[PDB]
Amino acid sequence: RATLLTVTAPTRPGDAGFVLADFGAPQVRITDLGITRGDGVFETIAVIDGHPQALELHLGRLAHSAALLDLPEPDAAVWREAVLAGVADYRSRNGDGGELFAKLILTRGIEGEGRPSGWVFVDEGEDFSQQRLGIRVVTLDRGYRHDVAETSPWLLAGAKSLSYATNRAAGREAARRGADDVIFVSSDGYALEGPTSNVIVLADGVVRTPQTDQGILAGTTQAAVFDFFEERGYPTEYRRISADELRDAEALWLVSSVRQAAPITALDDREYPVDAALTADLNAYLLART
Amino acid sequence: TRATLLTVTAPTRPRAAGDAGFVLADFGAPQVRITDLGITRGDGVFETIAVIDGHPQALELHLGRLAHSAALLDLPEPDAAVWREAVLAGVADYRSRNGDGGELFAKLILTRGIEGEGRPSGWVFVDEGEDFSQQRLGIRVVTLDRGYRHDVAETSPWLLAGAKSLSYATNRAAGREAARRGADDVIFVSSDGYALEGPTSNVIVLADGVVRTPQTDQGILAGTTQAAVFDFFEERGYPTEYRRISADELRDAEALWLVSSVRQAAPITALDDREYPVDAALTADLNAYLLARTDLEH
Ligand SMILES: Nc1cccc(C(=O)O)c1
Repeated sequence: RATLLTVTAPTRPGDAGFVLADFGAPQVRITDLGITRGDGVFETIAVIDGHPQALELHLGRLAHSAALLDLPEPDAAVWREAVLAGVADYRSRNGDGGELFAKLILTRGIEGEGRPSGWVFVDEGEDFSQQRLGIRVVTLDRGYRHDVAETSPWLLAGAKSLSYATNRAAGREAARRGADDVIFVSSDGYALEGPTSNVIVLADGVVRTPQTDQGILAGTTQAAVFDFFEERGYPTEYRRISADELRDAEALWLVSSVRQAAPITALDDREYPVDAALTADLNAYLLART
Repeated sequence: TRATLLTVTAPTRPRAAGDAGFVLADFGAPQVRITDLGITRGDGVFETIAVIDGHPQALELHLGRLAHSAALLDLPEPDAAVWREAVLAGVADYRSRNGDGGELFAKLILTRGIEGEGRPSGWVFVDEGEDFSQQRLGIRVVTLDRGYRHDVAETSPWLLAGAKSLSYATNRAAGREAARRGADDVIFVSSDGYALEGPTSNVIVLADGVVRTPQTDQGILAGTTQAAVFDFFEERGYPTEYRRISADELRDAEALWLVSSVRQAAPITALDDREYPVDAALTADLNAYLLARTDLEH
């Protein structure tokens, strides 16, 4: 059901540079540095009614993530055509239908070959209908200071890397606390991001989000959230947001490409009011864009 | 292919005779599904084990630590008897095809599995090790900020500190940073200034006739090689000590080693461009002890 493409020309030093492969058969060598060391980057792109959302920003961020890990530069033209070909292959077979997504995976390759690996696959996504009406959240220490990306770039803060064990570990801690998700806080007390998403704060009538140089991802959904609010007439701001400001905010959301906007009903067990109509308009906009 | 690969089909506790829990597979062919959480999320644990003269070194310690890493990641308990059997069968198959000769290694990989499926994945492969003869004579090292407080394992267990996980992108990034500075390896230093470990090794400190190593609740691995290194030094009358070692104390050390299963003991010639003496005979004796310890057990 899922479409998988192998990307045979993923990076820059009439061949398409990618081939269809069997999603249900093994495809990665046991010594691919992507699995023995989590040494790669990825992007997840939502595909709504056959259109990839924020395609160019996603491809640019793949290059940015690759650069942070000293990977070779991704061949934008090939990755672009592979996303489009995989969506086209999925829709032809499974027809039109629900929300889809394309996942791009780029690794340093089989150990010892100096030849990076790449895959794109396209599948139907998990159902987020409930999560888009509300989620509970806890804050968790991320260990790093908010300025790691300036002092210590070998820690890869702000790279969308394959090494997400700790991100997953954060989800499990949240579930043990009855929560659905996490907002990370830096060791010096600043709100950062979620394990798979960015945080949006409505406070003092302003739509805020932690500045993107604090070792976090510049979210593509977050940027689109800002366009929504700016056109609707809210002011928007990139800021350093302390842990305390978080709990004093009027309202909160986690946002990301596939789930879109998920409003926070509780943060660390303190309740927050969810404006159902405002969030519904937000998610309608996020789902309908370009 | 030269290397041996075993698929572990019963990696974890929740069997018919004839089902050992593992079967040979082609190391040269693709083996992992693209949605295995081991590659999409680096969500798994691993062990690397030196195999000297047909024998895996410290096999039970490694298996114990596989389980400990598994537990830190909320994975199910690895079936120690399947993994043990899998490693020995792998060593056996490698040697029956390739003969003996040479230092080998076995690598154990355990992941949360194909996503949506609730079934961990597991693999073992055996292959010839990298030539470390030069590094065993000396390496240049630099100190790099790890970003964590020495105590993150106590306060923040979701940060997986002290787990041997597949999410090693940063450990590799540290090596690339050291190479930029013309160095071979890295000693991590915590936010609060404590010597921790290397991205793939543990740190041994000689100072004032005492052999020390950072104590292993500081969000670091308890190294199987470090334990064998303590055995060597105690046998020669050195006192050994686990403790907190500030980055300052590390500079004032008389000698330093990075130790790990495959490279064994690599003596440090320079740390952040400060020179350190290397006792070539004592280190050669250390490596000879480290290479020969498992023969005793058999
Ligand atoms: N590269 C290499 C070296 C030796 C043997 C083989 C093999 O296929 O047996 C391969």
